Amino acid sequence: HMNKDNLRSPICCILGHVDTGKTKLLDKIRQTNVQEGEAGGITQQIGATYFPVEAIKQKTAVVNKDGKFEFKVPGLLIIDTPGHESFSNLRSRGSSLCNIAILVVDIMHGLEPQTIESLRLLRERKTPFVVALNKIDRLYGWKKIENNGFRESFALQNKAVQNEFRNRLDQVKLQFAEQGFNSELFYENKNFARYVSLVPTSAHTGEGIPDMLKLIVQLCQERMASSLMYLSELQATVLEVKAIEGFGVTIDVILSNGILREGDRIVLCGLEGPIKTNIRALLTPAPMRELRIKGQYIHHKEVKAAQGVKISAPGLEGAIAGSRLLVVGPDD
Ligand SMILES: Nc1nc2c(ncn2[C@@H]2O[C@H](COP(=O)(O)OP(=O)(O)OP(O)(O)=S)[C@@H](O)[C@H]2O)c(=O)[nH]1
Ligand SMILES: [Cl-]
Ligand SMILES: [Cl-]
Ligand SMILES: [K+]
Ligand SMILES: [Mg+2]
Repeated sequence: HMNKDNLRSPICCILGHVDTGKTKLLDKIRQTNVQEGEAGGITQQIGATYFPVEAIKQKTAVVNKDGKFEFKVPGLLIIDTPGHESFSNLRSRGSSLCNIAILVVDIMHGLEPQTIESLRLLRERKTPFVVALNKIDRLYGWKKIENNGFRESFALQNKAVQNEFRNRLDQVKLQFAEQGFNSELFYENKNFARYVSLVPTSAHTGEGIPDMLKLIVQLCQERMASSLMYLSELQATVLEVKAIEGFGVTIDVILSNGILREGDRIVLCGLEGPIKTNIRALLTPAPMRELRIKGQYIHHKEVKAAQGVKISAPGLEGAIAGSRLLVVGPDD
């Protein structure tokens, strides 16, 4: 139950209007270049990256120099989603999977239609979230300290930069208020339960990202339901069905809760009806790497939620994306 083994890694979504820098932020954290790789210059699928709590500590050290801050989660599974208006469905699915979220707003553009759509998803599903005010490097005469906490860098800026920041921030708060949300700059926020925290960030310079990370950890630990900190009954969802060399037809699955084990008899839904099979191989990508991206896999005898995993099993042809996955126990 509330044991410290059986701890669960929560799920965080990233949602936002097109080209606001979701994938870019993820690339900056991962130290990867998925964004350049994307065909057509757009994100068209749900992406999963697992972040061990160690990496989060290391990346939040600058805003946690004293070391006061307490990390209770073992890790965090982070879900990239499409921003283009066409993919409402995938945003809906991703949102359906997450426990908490990051809503990315381009500080230069403010709230845009898919920002509003995402806001409806978050509000309707009562998902705790913070807002990343991205692309602060686009403030006129912004001067950069790489991977710095926002407040430290902001203190260094000239008064013109600070003025323009406060203008754009004020406009964004007005916009959120028009959408029925009270929002606050994160260190100015006194009602964490009811007011949305705003984190200024740059995906290019990495500034404000430590603040964002420590804030999503905070979301997990103080706004998310406490039971979700621990593993309960198994829940898993199929993201994708693809043919992989030497593994045949495989499925990309989000393990939301519970534990998946090699040899588990599983059932999922195909076009015609149910598919019953056995997990032959339980795979994850390397930590800090996309499940979608092709790389050599790490084989597991078991995997604990929440994680993005690739399952190799016979007879997965016809599996449907978005279908839940169940484990069948030996006795009837
Ligand atoms: N100057 C600046 N440019 C950025 C920043 N973040 C992203 N960009 C740029 O904006 C463009 C969009 O980045 P991208 O990561 O594809 O956004 P996205 O939100 O994932 O886009 P999509 O999934 O809705 S198609 C890229 O060209 C990227 O270089 C930032 O913090 N500063
Ligand atoms: Cl919230
Ligand atoms: Cl990657
Ligand atoms: K893009
Ligand atoms: Mg993207």
